[PDB]
Amino acid sequence: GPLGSAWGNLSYADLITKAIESSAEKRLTLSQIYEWMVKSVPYFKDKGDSNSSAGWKNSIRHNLSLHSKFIRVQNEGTGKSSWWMLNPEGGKSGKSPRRRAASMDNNSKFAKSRGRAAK
Repeated sequence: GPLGSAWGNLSYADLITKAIESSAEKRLTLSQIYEWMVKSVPYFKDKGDSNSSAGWKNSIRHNLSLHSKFIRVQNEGTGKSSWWMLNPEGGKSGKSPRRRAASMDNNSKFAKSRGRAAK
């Protein structure tokens, strides 16, 4: 029959869900879900334009607002970016791997000051 590659057609809800599942914490903020789609789906990568973002981001927010499987967690303090995750009882648990991150460097060596060059 037809189709022999890819996932066929994953809905917005499925992609949002996969982003959350892909996270080690099983929860993601809206910005993280956006980044996951840009890196995971070439369609959303191509549509990553600033103006296109209007419909891009609104559709995710609409799907999240259905709340059938999506739940929302407050954050530890800087709660402007709430967490979005899957209902845990409304699913099964799993574990996503982790990897190394961060680095450290420095671009300074001396201070700059001058004065008292007189008697």
